[PDB]
Amino acid sequence: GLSDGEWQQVLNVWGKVEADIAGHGQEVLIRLFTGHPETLEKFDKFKHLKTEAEMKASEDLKKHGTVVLTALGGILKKKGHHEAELKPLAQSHATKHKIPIKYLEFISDAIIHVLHSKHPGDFGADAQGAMTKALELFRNDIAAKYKELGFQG
Repeated sequence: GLSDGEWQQVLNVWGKVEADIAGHGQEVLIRLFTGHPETLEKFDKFKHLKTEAEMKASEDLKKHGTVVLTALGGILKKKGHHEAELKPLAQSHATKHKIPIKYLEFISDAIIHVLHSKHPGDFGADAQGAMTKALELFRNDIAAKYKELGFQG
């Protein structure tokens, strides 16, 4: 788990995200899709996006970014008491969306990258450590649910 102090860092960082949730979510998704093109293929509604310019110009992608980070934010605000939020998310992504767990590692790295890119010098080592632990906890709890389902992807 995270300590009190670690959760406080996570949620302080998350205030950065919340000041521009769509812009952060867009940049996270673009980072994921350009670094790991296999991820894009899982999105029927973004798989038409051929270039980063088109990605950056898609208003639906920005909208989706808000959906994604709102769901994550609400989970992080539970400080690990997230079973009801996180179970359905896990099950949806294993059964419907067919998303390998590995893709949660990719997006965790993307979030760290984007935070440094948008907040250079304002995402220090303690904050990074705390956010990394929270994203590990998130994916670890999703992986437990994937194991229940047998789901590899």
